[PDB]
Amino acid sequence: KELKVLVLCAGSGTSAQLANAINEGANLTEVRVIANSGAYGAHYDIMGVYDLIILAPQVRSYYREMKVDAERLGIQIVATRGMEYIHLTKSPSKALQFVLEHYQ
Repeated sequence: KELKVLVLCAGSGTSAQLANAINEGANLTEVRVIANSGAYGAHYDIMGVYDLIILAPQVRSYYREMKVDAERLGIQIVATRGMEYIHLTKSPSKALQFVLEHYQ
């Protein structure tokens, strides 16, 4: 199966920056990964479709509660901080590596 990644932000659209980087890295490297983006709060019914959910910096405060929500489905959850996240958005290769290192 293709690895399914959801990047969530607080609605600024910053999540799309990381989804795009992941997808470009996946495409160029020819690895089976797709990333989508969305707003935190639109995810409660769709989260089970995904294997890995990445919180953008501005939704880091929801990490603990999202981990509890993830526990019934065994979804991997990762939170990011600002400098880390922005560096990933600028590097498809690093963005892809980040995804895979968080889904071993």
